[PDB]
Amino acid sequence: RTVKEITFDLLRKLQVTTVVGNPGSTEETFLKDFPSDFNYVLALQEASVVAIADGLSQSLRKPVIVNIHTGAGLGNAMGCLLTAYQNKTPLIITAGQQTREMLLNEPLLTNIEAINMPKPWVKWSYEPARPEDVPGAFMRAYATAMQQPQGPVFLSLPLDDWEKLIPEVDVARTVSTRQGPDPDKVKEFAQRITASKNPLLIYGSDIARSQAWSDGIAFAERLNAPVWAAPFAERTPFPEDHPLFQGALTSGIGSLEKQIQGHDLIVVIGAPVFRYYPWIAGQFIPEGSTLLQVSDDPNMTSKAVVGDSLVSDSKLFLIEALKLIDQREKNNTPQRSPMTKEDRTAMPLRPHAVLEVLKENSPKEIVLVEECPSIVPLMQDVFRINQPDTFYTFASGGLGWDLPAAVGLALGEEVSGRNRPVVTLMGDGSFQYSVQGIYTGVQQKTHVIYVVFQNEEYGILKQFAELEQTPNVPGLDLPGLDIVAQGKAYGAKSLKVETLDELKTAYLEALSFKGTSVIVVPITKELKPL
Amino acid sequence: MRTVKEITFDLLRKLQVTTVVGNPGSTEETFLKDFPSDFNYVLALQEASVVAIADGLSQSLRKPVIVNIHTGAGLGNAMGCLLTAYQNKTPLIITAGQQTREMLLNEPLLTNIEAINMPKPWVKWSYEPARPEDVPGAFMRAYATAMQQPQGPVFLSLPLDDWEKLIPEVDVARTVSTRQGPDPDKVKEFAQRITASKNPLLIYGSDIARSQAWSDGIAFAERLNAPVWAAPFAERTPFPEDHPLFQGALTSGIGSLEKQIQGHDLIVVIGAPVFRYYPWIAGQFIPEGSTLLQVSDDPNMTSKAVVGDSLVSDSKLFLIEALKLIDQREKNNTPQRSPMTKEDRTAMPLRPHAVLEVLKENSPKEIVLVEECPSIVPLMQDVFRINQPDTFYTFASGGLGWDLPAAVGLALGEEVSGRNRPVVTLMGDGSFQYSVQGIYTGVQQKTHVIYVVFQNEEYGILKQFAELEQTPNVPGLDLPGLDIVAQGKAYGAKSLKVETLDELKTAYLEALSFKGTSVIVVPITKELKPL
Amino acid sequence: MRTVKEITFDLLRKLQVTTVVGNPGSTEETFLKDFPSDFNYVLALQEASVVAIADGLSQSLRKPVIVNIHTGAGLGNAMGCLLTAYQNKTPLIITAGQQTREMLLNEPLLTNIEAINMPKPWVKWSYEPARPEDVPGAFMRAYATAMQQPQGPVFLSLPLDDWEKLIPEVDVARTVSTRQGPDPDKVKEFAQRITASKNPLLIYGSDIARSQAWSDGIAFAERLNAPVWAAPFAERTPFPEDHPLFQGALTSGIGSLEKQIQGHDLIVVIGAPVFRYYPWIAGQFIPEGSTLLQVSDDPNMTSKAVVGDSLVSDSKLFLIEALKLIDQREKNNTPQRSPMTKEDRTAMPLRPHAVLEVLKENSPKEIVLVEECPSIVPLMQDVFRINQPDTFYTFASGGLGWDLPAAVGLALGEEVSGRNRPVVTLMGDGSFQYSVQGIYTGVQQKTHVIYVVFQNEEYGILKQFAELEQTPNVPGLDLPGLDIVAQGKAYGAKSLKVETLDELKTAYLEALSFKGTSVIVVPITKELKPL
Ligand SMILES: Cc1ncc(C[n+]2csc(CCOP(=O)(O)OP(=O)(O)O)c2C)c(N)n1
Ligand SMILES: Cc1ncc(C[n+]2csc(CCOP(=O)(O)OP(=O)(O)O)c2C)c(N)n1
Ligand SMILES: Cc1ncc(C[n+]2csc(CCOP(=O)(O)OP(=O)(O)O)c2C)c(N)n1
Ligand SMILES: [Mg+2]
Ligand SMILES: [Mg+2]
Ligand SMILES: [Mg+2]
Repeated sequence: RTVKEITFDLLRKLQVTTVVGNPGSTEETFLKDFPSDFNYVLALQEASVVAIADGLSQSLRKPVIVNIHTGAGLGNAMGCLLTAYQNKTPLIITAGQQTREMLLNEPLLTNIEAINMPKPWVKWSYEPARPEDVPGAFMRAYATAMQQPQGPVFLSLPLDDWEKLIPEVDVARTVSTRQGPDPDKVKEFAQRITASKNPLLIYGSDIARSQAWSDGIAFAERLNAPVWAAPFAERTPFPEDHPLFQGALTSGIGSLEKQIQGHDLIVVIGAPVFRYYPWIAGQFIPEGSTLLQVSDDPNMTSKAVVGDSLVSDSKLFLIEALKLIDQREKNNTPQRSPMTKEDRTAMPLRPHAVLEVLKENSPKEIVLVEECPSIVPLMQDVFRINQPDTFYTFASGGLGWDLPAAVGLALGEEVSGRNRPVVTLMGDGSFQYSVQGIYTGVQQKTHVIYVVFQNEEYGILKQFAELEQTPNVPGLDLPGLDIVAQGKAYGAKSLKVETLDELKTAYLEALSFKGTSVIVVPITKELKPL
Repeated sequence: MRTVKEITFDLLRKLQVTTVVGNPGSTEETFLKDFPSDFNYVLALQEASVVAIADGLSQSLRKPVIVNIHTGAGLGNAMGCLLTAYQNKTPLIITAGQQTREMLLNEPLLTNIEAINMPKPWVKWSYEPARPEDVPGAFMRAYATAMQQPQGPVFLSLPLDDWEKLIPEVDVARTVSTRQGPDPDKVKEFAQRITASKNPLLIYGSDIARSQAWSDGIAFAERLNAPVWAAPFAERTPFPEDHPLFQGALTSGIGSLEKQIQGHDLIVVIGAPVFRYYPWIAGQFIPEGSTLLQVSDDPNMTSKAVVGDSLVSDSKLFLIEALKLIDQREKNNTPQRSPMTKEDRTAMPLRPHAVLEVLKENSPKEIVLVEECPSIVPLMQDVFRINQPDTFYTFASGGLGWDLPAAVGLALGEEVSGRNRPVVTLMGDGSFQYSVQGIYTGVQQKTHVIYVVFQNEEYGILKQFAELEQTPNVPGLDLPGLDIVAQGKAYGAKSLKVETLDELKTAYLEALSFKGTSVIVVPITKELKPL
Repeated sequence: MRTVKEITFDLLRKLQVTTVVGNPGSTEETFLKDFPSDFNYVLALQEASVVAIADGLSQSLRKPVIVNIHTGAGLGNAMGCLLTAYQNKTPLIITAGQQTREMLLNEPLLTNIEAINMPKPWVKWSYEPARPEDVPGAFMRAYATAMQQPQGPVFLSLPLDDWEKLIPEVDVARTVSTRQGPDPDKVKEFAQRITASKNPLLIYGSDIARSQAWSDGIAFAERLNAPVWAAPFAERTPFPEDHPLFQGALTSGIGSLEKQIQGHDLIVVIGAPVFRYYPWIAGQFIPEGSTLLQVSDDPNMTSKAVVGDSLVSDSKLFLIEALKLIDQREKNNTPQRSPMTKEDRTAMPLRPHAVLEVLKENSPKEIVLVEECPSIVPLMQDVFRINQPDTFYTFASGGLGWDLPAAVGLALGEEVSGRNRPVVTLMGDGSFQYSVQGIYTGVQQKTHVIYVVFQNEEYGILKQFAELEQTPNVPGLDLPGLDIVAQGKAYGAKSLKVETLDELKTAYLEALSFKGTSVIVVPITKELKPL
């Protein structure tokens, strides 16, 4: 049979039957007579292609294939590829390559030294040494991506390989997708925890990926210790209305340290130590304290700022550790403050008020995605996430990921059949990076609701300039954008609301409309402290 | 505040990494200034030997050893042995001096240009610290990266001017795990497959040696009463070779290995690649109708296996968990391997099997055995049936020039542990040349290492390959005119050539009684057995 | 159709690249099968020597030489000498066998994993052909890439199964330029600066040697009547060293070089980096008030210069064009360098300047001189004043282990050209060890090479550095217990130790009369002059 026929059969066996792509000449032999039992999802630009695939893969917990056009396409996708790598998403990135007949002399659209282009943001990058190896290379790509710590891989595929007649090969294999902790280390860590007087827990997003939500609750309740979310936790690791939950840690060395004072043992599960952002002088952890870290990614433990670490799937660790820790009595761990109420009469509208209007009109069953940097602490006050697989944002800080990722997550809602609407809180600046993603939402009829907070500026960059005392930075203002027209351009239901009652009406309408909507909300240019 | 150097050496003390194997240069002198008396510096004359000595020592001690070499020039000379350290999974911390930051931008003589890219793809991590302040922390990250499973070498490029800088005293010391266990769901799945199988066959690889799973591998095999084979090119003995269940070492062609494992429905590979093939011999990966399970501690190995269902795990952790889920089987007439054959000792020129027999029958119970004499491997496997852990060592990579210096490192390890076994090293005459300078370190350190050189005046195994693969008239396969006795003398070793098996016995016993480095040259037949 | 092998060898004939220096392995046997009689295969015992021999030969012939080594293991052993070939700008075609495409995907033993990345950053191009059909074309692209200015090595990874494939007969042979000239606008600008200067000073580097610009450099200097200095660490003589205008070799510190060139308003550097510094010596790049012009054939060199206005050009092409635009100047009392000093020959232990004088006064008019004895360089520069092109050679990189085997390659070149000059090689005892195996190739090929080993039982220049840079108590600087005579004997060379200057004279004259490889060991004082 042909390389193509055999390869698609392998993909059926692996149950990887979705291809998100933006086509080109070098991909046509792969896509020829695309089979009806596979799904091809078009996006208009490659950053959106990857991010859509990422959102879908996160939802389904299995690989999705990306198919993009040689070097030019891979290049457009590199920002979102970095983000997929940091999200630990097992994407199989494929790009067509010029025909082996001409490759040596590098004609137009040759992906020159292809394997080196996506470095350092893939687990493996490869261009098969012959057509006969293509199916085997897909199996190796799957195997590589799916073993812990999961992540994206890249295959460069010469266009002439697909039509080659080869004898059937049986390359299908299976692999493990988790590894457990060294039992000596679990005992060591448990001894430390048992001996501590006032432990504090910091949970990160490995807990979300590994489906350890309930195990994380059991562990925290066993200790009756305060729980914080690690700084810049991309996915909710702990129920945010639980009495033990304190909030999300700030992201400066000194600021985080101040937040965790008063505890002798700092126990970090499923997170880097630590995902800092601004520079704030200080000590990593309080004087007199010590720290333990669990991550499923040897890279994270290898570069931690402090502590004793072990490498483990978060769920397997939490299960093992639970067996060794005895129940502790209530210890008046504080309860976080109730949500505040913003002035809804202020004009221009204040973002906390906007968030409150969305929240009070939301069904329990939504997916919430966020890429609106300046309002994050306000969102954290208002949307207290209390279910798993509900909140998603990037692990990387790379703008242009969330808009298309929301479409991918919505596609996942249809595959699972759960069909929650995906409510996506977007900054006006962030909205621009991968604005083309809206088209895929409309064409695929995904239920996605974009709420755009229009302050006509890159707000968080002004918050930074304030904190770090860097005045007169250019390019921070965004006058003259018509975001409603942006929604209209790609066929979304799109409107601007000028009052909170209009917002409630537009939002309820969007919740009732099985399709993609854009709701633009003008807000104050004023900014809270970073 | 203290100097970068003082803080770094204090970290190394805390980490218990206090041996540096090196070949010095100008860019390393600021690192080596006032080298402290509680550390050991081991000089070797060329950088391939530097890395291999460190590799051998690190394998012996099961902790990192520091390599200190001279910028890009030194790193370059070391790259073959670094590839081998990577495939051995040895947690070496490779350091090379770099030109001073005062000049780096304009790349004066002996700048290691794009230093982080030079050792790729053969390190787990490569780095040049962004400031002197980061040097101690970079050593900690280097240690952490190297010591987490799957273990392996890392590289730091260190500008010479950093060492004398006064920097804030920051505590960078951390600890890490060095093992990861299996997914319990996968252990259950694998145990179910094993329990249901009619006639399972076990293939053990060297993860078992590194992870100290020797006894657990025996327990597992005895629980199943299944035949055990060593994986092809297993660098370190994974199973006692005189155990009734042990069948031998698998050959390294696809079709040849397949034929050896026929008659078994389930193939269970623990601690090995699937598979470390070498010659091209067409066939099927496993017998028609069979299926395969694989356990490796290295996700790279499982990701590229030719066949099977795999999981990633430390070998010891897997064997312990799996034992819990499998029931004892009755003896099932698993065959016993043939006794060692007896070569014709009357034949001249001397035959290597007889040479090996003479060494074996005169060896003490406790030796370390190292081998890099490719054409005699099957003969060695017949004669030296290794029945203790941490006894046999060779390269994982096939890169000649590793074993001669690695033997010195293993010997240094015997002195550190205090066990003090002699290291007997079986060397081909061609192989001996690649890193011949390593002998000097053996002599200078007074390591008890005995090199037995099998002199057939040829690259024998390449002629074996030329036959199997039908490539006549290949040049450069003959090695006339080498005086290997003189090579030993050149570096100060006890050195002599023996012409009879009685002379060999006398020389070998003498070398065993001499606490130092010896070379015994044995002329053998140029005739070669089949691959 | 014909086999990939037949077509490739036919291309190599057309390109006139018919020498292969190699160390064979299984993955190269299909390439070397039925090696043709009109090509020459030169065996060396270790891959650092393989590359350096090829480098020396390629420098002699001014065309590529093929290196054939064994997958990642062989390439690894060669990386230090490959770095050096790159900095020498030698157009070597480095080839390594790769595992068969039948198994490559699953990476069996001796796979060169990510082969194209291993030799980075030390090749102009690295490639593994996408199919057997592309192999001949890949050799053509390899040749083209290597031979275009700035010349340098390239790497091909060649799967063993490609060679026997029948492929369409396609004509892939092409030709390329090997030189590029200067922007005429920049020549005019530079000429104007030179003409306007009051007291210009010339610094010449080794591009002049490679580009055969010897006479053009003399014409240019005589036109200006300006003092000429050799750039620091000039690997090959750029100007006749007994010419009245020649001042000497510049020192290699920023502040020391600056002091040497004081008193001149315009510094004109032709065919050199600006500058190849080594020790850190603080100061200004050029004297206050002066300005600098630079010509190099390598855009990398001009891109990273510490100072000046530069242009990229072949040295010969620039010198020819510039000569046209500059007027003759009158003699301006440019000083004449001091005559060679005369060392005390009565002193014992023997002093290296006296040893050098004895070699010089007994040397024939036509020799090739190679040097890798770091501590004696200034003494050599005083004694051996090179006054002919293509006579003196050393490394551009400072990587020890290059010169010993490179001497063999230079000797092979003397036989190819037919000129047959003896190659006299001045070696330190430490330096001698790195690639000692190279001697074997000299002996086996019967090259006329005379190694004079300066034995001070130490890494002398590292002690000089420890003094200048105040790093006491550095370990590994002493080299007791080496029998270098035995090293020569080991590889079949004429070998002896001399204890007096009269014995040295006798041994040296004998080696000059013996068409083969000799080693002469000369014990010298351990005392060391200042850097
Ligand atoms: C691809 C990419 N480009 C630039 C940035 C830098 N960046 C971080 S926040 C930010 C401004 C976001 O502005 P907006 O989306 O309008 O949200 P706001 O802060 O105003 O609420 C920018 C440009 C980035 N993180 N990623
Ligand atoms: C660094 C390196 N260069 C070349 C090879 C290829 N090679 C494999 S076996 C071999 C010959 C070994 O000869 P010898 O040590 O004399 O052993 P014999 O086969 O004669 O017993 C060679 C050159 C290699 N494996 N590694
Ligand atoms: C491959 C390599 N390793 C180490 C060095 C560092 N190095 C420079 S000079 C030198 C000593 C040379 O000693 P020797 O050849 O005996 O000459 P001497 O200085 O005693 O005259 C060393 C080890 C180097 N330049 N290249
Ligand atoms: Mg904004
Ligand atoms: Mg041999
Ligand atoms: Mg010396």
